[PDB]
Amino acid sequence: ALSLTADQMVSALLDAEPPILYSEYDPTRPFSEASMMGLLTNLADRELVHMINWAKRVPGFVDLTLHDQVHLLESAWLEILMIGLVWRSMEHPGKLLFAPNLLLDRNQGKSVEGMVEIFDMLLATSSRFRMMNLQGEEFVCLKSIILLNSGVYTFLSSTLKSLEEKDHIHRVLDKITDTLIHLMAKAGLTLQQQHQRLAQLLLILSHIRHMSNKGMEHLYSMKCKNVVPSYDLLLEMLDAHR
Amino acid sequence: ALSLTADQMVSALLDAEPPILYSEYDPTRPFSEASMMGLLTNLADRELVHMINWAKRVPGFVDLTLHDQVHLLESAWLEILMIGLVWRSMEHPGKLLFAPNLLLDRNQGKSVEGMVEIFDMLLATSSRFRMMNLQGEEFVCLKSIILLNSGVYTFLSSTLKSLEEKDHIHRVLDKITDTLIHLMAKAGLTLQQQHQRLAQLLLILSHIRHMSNKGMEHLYSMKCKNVVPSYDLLLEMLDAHR
Ligand SMILES: CC(C)CN1[C@H](c2ccc(/C=C/C(=O)O)cc2)c2ccc(O)cc2C[C@H]1C
Ligand SMILES: CC(C)CN1[C@H](c2ccc(/C=C/C(=O)O)cc2)c2ccc(O)cc2C[C@H]1C
Repeated sequence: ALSLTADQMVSALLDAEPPILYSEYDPTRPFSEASMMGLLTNLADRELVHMINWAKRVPGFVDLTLHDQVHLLESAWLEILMIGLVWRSMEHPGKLLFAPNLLLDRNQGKSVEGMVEIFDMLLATSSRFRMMNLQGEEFVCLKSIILLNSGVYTFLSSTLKSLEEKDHIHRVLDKITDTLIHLMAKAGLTLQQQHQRLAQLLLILSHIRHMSNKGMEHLYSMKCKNVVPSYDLLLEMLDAHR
Repeated sequence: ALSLTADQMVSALLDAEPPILYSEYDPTRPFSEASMMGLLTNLADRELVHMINWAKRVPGFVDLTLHDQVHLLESAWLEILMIGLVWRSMEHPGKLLFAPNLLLDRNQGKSVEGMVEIFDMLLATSSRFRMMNLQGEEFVCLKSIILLNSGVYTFLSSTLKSLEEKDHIHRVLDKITDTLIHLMAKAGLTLQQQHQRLAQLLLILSHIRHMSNKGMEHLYSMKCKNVVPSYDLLLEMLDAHR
């Protein structure tokens, strides 16, 4: 992973991309009946399985301990769903493309208490992606940065292994930074523009964290064992045999 | 503000720095009695007043509308308190320097339910600042970035004025990015190191957002009118006469 060139990093990440999933509802049946939160939860459930497979294909990620892999995914999974959603929605002003068969506006979010506020923040992020003209190659870099960065400050351990793990994570993040800069330099941007755009992109990740926190508050308020993937479920999914 | 050189931006920010405040408790009296949350709340109350004055001195900030100034401070105030705390604590491993007369360890945080988790995240951030050898000039740049960036995606308005306000904010943020790079180039870092360090610094701001969200959850759970500064209080403090 640390021996990869920028071009090789980009190719690895593009190759790792998960598929765009469809919502599971009967399109011949009335929409009034189906539960929006039910549809959204089922979609998120299925997306998480593909996210596990994607994660294992991000350079450097499988170099980490299983425990640390689980910690990183536990911290990042909702941010990763959200940046994916915002990316898919970028060319659909005023709408969130949850799936190709589930394109929702802010008014449709009003059916669930607290959801319109979340819809609005996500729509504003999609708007920002449009204003910056975010590219696919940049998007995959950002998504990988979220995976590696979101949980790296909360390991709460300074065993020798943990010190080594944190060092490796920051080395991989540095490679992704190099890659973003390389993509921008290729696009013809000046050195000033390169640094400015790097900062603009990384600063949006703070807003994505914020959205995830507001989202997790909503989910935890549901007070449900079938909501939020547990440590054990994530561990089970990541702890694969050969 | 947009005509400022990097050196002039740095000088303005260093000059704008608020003072380090002391905790209000009788040092001749027993510590067992005073309320940790009481002490922390009183400190935060007084720090916020100085934060208002600091904010007005960040280049570009008073160019914005009063409403937008209030929105930005409403979004950022706890992040700003937290980055200040982490900076003050950087050279005190295992401790949080709330004030020069109030240096607390994680065990002291245990007196309040939910506080040790917050103490731990803040201590880990201070640790990271140490690992990176964060400089004072870099710190003031980051704090100003938090002020301008934290609320810029949640204006939820596309009046002509709001479009102009968001454009100006991003122009000022670009200047601060230029300034950070200039500070790093001065320090002798290579172009690769410059971009890498810029990214490392901006990525910590996502963790600071996370901490603020966990903090605001704690404060809102207190269910108290004397906790969390209202829109009106912030408006009153910012809406100064001449
Ligand atoms: C309140 C927010 C968290 C709602 N989010 C849903 C979403 C809905 C339910 C879950 C529940 C998952 C679970 O219970 O395991 C997760 C996300 C969702 C679903 C798929 C997706 O691409 C993105 C998002 C982001 C927001 C809308
Ligand atoms: C649960 C966290 C939010 C606790 N934080 C306190 C803090 C305590 C009380 C308030 C309440 C303010 C209010 O009620 O207006 C704010 C921050 C604090 C105080 C001063 C300061 O430098 C930083 C911090 C950050 C964390 C420890």
